[PDB]
Amino acid sequence: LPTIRKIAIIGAGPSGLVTAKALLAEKAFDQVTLFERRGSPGGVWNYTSTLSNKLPVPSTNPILTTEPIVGPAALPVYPSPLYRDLQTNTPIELMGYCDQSFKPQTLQFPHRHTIQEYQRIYAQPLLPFIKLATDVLDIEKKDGSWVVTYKGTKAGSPISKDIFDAVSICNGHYEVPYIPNIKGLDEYAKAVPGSVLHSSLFREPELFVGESVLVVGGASSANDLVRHLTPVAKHPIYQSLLGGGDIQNESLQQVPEITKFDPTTREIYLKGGKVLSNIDRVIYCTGYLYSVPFPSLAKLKSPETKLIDDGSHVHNVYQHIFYIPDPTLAFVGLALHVVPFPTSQAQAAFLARVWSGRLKLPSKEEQLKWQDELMFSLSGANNMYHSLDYPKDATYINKLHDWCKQATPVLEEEFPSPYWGEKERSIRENMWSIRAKFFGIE
Amino acid sequence: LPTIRKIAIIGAGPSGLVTAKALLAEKAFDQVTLFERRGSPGGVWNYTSTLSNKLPVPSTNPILTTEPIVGPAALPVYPSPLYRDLQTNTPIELMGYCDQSFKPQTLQFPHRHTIQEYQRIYAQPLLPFIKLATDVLDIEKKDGSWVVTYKGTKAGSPISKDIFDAVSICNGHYEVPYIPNIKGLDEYAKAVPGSVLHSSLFREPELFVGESVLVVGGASSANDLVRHLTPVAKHPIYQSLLGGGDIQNESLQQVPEITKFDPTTREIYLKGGKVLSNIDRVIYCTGYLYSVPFPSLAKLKSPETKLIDDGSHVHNVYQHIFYIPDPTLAFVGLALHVVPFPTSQAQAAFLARVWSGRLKLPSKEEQLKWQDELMFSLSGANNMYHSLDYPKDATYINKLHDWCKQATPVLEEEFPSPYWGEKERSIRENMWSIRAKFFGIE
Ligand SMILES: Cc1cc2nc3c(=O)[nH]c(=O)nc-3n(C[C@H](O)[C@H](O)[C@H](O)COP(=O)(O)OP(=O)(O)OC[C@H]3O[C@@H](n4cnc5c(N)ncnc54)[C@H](O)[C@@H]3O)c2cc1C
Ligand SMILES: Cc1cc2nc3c(=O)[nH]c(=O)nc-3n(C[C@H](O)[C@H](O)[C@H](O)COP(=O)(O)OP(=O)(O)OC[C@H]3O[C@@H](n4cnc5c(N)ncnc54)[C@H](O)[C@@H]3O)c2cc1C
Ligand SMILES: NC(=O)C1=CN([C@@H]2O[C@H](COP(=O)(O)OP(=O)(O)OC[C@H]3O[C@@H](n4cnc5c(N)ncnc54)[C@H](OP(=O)(O)O)[C@@H]3O)[C@@H](O)[C@H]2O)C=CC1
Ligand SMILES: NC(=O)C1=CN([C@@H]2O[C@H](COP(=O)(O)OP(=O)(O)OC[C@H]3O[C@@H](n4cnc5c(N)ncnc54)[C@H](OP(=O)(O)O)[C@@H]3O)[C@@H](O)[C@H]2O)C=CC1
Repeated sequence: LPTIRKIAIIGAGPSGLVTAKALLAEKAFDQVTLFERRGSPGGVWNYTSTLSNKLPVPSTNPILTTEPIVGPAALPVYPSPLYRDLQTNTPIELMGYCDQSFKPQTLQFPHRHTIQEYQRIYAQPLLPFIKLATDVLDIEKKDGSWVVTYKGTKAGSPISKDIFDAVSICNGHYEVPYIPNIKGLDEYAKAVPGSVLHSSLFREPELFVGESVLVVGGASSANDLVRHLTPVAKHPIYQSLLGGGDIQNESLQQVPEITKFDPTTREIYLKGGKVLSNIDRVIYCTGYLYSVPFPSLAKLKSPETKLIDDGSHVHNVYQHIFYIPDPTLAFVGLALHVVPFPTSQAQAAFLARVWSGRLKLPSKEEQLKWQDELMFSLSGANNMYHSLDYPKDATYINKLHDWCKQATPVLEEEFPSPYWGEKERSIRENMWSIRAKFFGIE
Repeated sequence: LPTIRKIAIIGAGPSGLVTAKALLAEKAFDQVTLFERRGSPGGVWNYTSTLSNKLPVPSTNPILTTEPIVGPAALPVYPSPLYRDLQTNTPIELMGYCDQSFKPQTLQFPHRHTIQEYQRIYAQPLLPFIKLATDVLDIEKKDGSWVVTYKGTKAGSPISKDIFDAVSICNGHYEVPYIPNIKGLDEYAKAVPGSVLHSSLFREPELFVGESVLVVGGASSANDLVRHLTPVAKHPIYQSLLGGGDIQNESLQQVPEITKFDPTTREIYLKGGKVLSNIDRVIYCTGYLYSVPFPSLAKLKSPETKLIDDGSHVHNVYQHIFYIPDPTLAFVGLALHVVPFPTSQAQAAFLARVWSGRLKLPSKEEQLKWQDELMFSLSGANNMYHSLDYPKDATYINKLHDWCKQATPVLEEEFPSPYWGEKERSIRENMWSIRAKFFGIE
């Protein structure tokens, strides 16, 4: 409904928060409301000693309902995947929003305390705009607007409904765990509670002292876990990569993917006949699934209207943002392999100028073309759909930055679009090396 | 056994940590070992979304065993009483150890994230000296040394024993809750789970939106809760003080102490015939009890040898530190109404120089005199035994600072003793006013 006045933002995490600030900066909307199931903003940067109560093993359904921990004495808690000693894998020179720097003397790859404090400070001015401890149940286009159904998170809260001209989903994509359905795993898991875990459950490494562990995966979660487990777990630590690996030392034994778990002998069979036994813990660091747990959106199955299928990505989103069929529905934060805060801010700035009419999206067919060209380049690798590994991310943000400058009319105060110059790009290109040197590794 | 070589430190919180650094700085001990049940150091500055599982109501037994939250997927968690939005009530100019300042741009009364990060940085170099996830079961003088019995915190850990020449208990005193045994309370509590809470269970204020609450107490926990509940709880918030209070506005109603809870009408009777009804939450902000949960120490009942009785304080500790009967047993962190970090450091510096022989304690009778004079001044108010409200704390720390200077011989590197000059004392005297202005209150 072009003239947009009332906007609903689903999620008060880093993406939702920056989206709110960008929208409010347009000085064109009458109502900007954020919905958050947690008692506080900041998304995953809400460290919780509390673990998810029921980890589905295996896990391939991207719809899976998130079950918070409830009690008569506390507000419902939604566990965050952050672990106790976590430090960022993104340097301070790049990871913050462009209009809020880190205090002087911050470590280049700070502890999560620093980022949680950063988010706390960022969210402060937006608290009166957020409906905290409120779980959005569903979203759907009814009549000429969007109807978002939500229920206060507390026991006994009534189910409510409100309508908006636009809805920005910033619900995050690191909540629903992804554990491949291997033959025998389920049984192997239910026979010994605690024998099979997912990275989202890791908190304190002292739990693994003396234990023989198998880390399954080969990305940041896997490599980080292997590192944190090295000084405590029984040597060597095993790591199952898809296509094996080369590292075969005393403390680390990279092996090929898993074929099946033998529940009786509790043996683990790896592609290539390789067999493992006496594994105390199997920790799945296999990532997550994208999720759109909203009935009216999840039922959409047709190629032209669907949003989610296998959870490898969110479909039909021009520039990973605007729902092609109806641009009054957008997403912020879907990007993979990026520096989160700056990337979501880049999208937010663009999103705001488009919903306030100060910018126009290309035609619908041209948007669909953009998608067709993307799918083609993916070569069937749909889980790479939202991946913007450098230099894609730098190009992407600078593209949005330049598009935003075209907005008219010019406002007295223009919400900033980040831009990565030669200096920034360089850091982003050697990011993992700069990180390795910081933690004295590799 | 005068020549002390092996020291055991119970607790790896702010007190235990500074005790360790002071001891190691004497370069006179062969072994300094810290025991900590939590998976990490920092004591209460380990924010836990997890609540204590079983809150005893009422609670007057200072022996009460602390039951951590266990699961097959995680290390046992010992809940900390810190709440989500907590900020310090001690200014940065005074609260840190004298040899570790806060980063520039830190708020005068920072969020707990800052303090948790501060403690993380402080504890780092001591990790190899700490036995993490290890619960000390008991402590006792057998033969010529102390035998500390401990059990790894994980399921299946074996009970172990080690002997030391000295033991420093830094187990903290804000764990065992204190809830007076009011008539009817127990029943009133068990009939409606969640109706009666203790400040140690407070985490997120959104749980109380729309609820009618009764805050019981009149110190920092009570005043802070009332403040945090004001913008969400049903107006007015009731506060039961011992002797009533004067504030009787729209949002706050101070009333006198409680006489009994009527389980049937669920009414609350306050001294003076005043009666309350329809109270959804009763939150006890009545403090904690001191605790020495070690069998061989708790059985000690005689006036000359006892350590704990009603939990109002720890008995027979010269200068609140050295166990008079046997100075090889000491305590750090017992002080009440002080700025914790500096005060424990002051004790630690003194403690180290005494256990390394570089300082001598006065005679046993003179120590007992010190105690007799203290008890006399208390006028039967035993829970004020360890209270060092300004100017007592300033005097105390400066006394220890000056005593420590007498140590001989002088070492190349002398672990520092904090000292509060005119400038520091002034801040400490107007501390609560400086705080009130900071949070724009009172
Ligand atoms: C273990 C781990 C480590 C990481 N380390 C880094 C790092 O070092 N650096 C970095 O830049 N990024 C890191 N990230 C990435 C992280 O995703 C981002 O920093 C940041 O959380 C981006 O958040 P968002 O708002 O998009 O998502 P989220 O932070 O996931 O926030 C989504 C929010 O929306 C809420 N929500 C969802 N659905 C609903 C609903 N239906 N109703 C109400 N509320 C809802 C959630 O409860 C949550 O608060 C890490 C992620 C993980 C999992
Ligand atoms: C809600 C709240 C707010 C506070 N706010 C402030 C503030 O703003 N500023 C300030 O200066 N102080 C504040 N304090 C005070 C706080 O006590 C100190 O900052 C600090 O925790 C001093 O700690 P410690 O080492 O003496 O005790 P603790 O921090 O309690 O640490 C004791 C440690 O020993 C461990 N332990 C105990 N018994 C055993 C055992 N048998 N075996 C193994 N491990 C054991 C514990 O698990 C714990 O880690 C606050 C306290 C509370 C409860
Ligand atoms: N220090 C920090 O701050 C940390 C940050 N993170 C962040 O958390 C987010 C999620 O990270 P992570 O959980 O690693 O997610 P990813 O999705 O990157 O990890 C999934 C990885 O597991 C691999 N995998 C999938 N199935 C198998 C299998 N059957 N056998 C072996 N490997 C398999 C994948 O292989 P393939 O590549 O072939 O698809 C991929 O490498 C990221 O943004 C990351 O940057 C995570 C940990 C720590
Ligand atoms: N913002 C922060 O950082 C916060 C810090 N804290 C810290 O936590 C520690 C513990 O604080 P807190 O829990 O307040 O502990 P305190 O022991 O100071 O509080 C106990 C208080 O409750 C009162 N009380 C006891 N029984 C009753 C009763 N039956 N009716 C009414 N009042 C009663 C006491 O009265 P009386 O004085 O007569 O004995 C006393 O004022 C402190 O070091 C404090 O500084 C706590 C909250 C917040």
